Amino acid sequence: MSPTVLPATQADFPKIVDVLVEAFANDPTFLRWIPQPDPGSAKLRALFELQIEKQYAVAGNIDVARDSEGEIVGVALWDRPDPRLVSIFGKAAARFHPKFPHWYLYTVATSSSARGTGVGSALLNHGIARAGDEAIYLEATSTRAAQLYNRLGFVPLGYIPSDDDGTPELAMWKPPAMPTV
Amino acid sequence: MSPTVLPATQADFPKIVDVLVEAFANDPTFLRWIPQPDPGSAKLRALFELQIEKQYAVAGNIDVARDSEGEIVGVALWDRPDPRLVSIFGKAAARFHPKFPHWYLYTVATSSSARGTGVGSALLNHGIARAGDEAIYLEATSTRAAQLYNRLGFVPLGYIPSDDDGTPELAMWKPPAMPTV
Repeated sequence: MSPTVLPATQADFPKIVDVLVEAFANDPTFLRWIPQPDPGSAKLRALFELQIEKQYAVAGNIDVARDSEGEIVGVALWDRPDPRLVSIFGKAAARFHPKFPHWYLYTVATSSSARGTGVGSALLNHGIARAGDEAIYLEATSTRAAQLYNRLGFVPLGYIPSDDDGTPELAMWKPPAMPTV
Repeated sequence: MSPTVLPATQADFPKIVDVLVEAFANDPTFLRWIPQPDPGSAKLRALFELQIEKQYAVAGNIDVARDSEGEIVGVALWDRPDPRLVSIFGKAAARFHPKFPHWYLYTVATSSSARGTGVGSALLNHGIARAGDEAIYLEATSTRAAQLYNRLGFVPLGYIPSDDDGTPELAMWKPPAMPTV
């Protein structure tokens, strides 16, 4: 009885942001962009609200996983193949993505309460099935995660250099289907 | 009794260029860069002489395959991980290579006389063994070639857009070894 995955609806956006914030409140991957301290993760929260509203809701895919009690216990943000920022950063804005069409798995987050439930796996399987014959890029934040993604058909590209920051991320690629003939 | 592969020596450079020219004299991949007509493939010849002299001999690897009679029947040009041009083009000079360290297989050429001999396979196997745990990029010029490279562990990245030119090339990647632990 693994969680069930569907596209988000607008009514779900508050909980979705709550889940992202809980997952990433102490993650170096996000802390590096947001000036610290960030009491109550308020600036991180604003970042996620903006990304959902102006990027993922619009031109991407937002998947949610729900448990058997109906609550959202995970979220994934995907990009498809192809002012308020002064308040979050006081300044941001690709380069290591291969220059070929691909899906991008930006983030996958699981509620603390739902750790060890197969939430992340259900999300990835959903997104991989949607991607089908097309390619996927992601950046794995641990060797453990990299090994999970490798078992799902991602091959390594290499490590992205980090300044200031924690573990270098391992860029990975799930290739597109080979040409039939 | 497949051909045997070793690094080239300077004494071999004339024959190496002869082999490249014979292989590529009518190849759209090269014809697109060189102003036509090119009587006797003289400008193409000059290009290969310059690439060997100033790039591959210096900072790369040049492999040759020899047959049982001792003659060079194939050549491969590899880049390692990291004025006269007015005479060739009347203007040249990366972008689709992933931004991670890799070997690049620039060209593999087989003598006409040695077609169907396993020359290309011997060259690739040699270069793959040298590359070991490291990544390799190449651009395959047919689906047939792409399938050969896929069987040697290359995965597709995607097609590179061509202007003026024949078959789009299929960029491919042989991944580096996954991290041990």
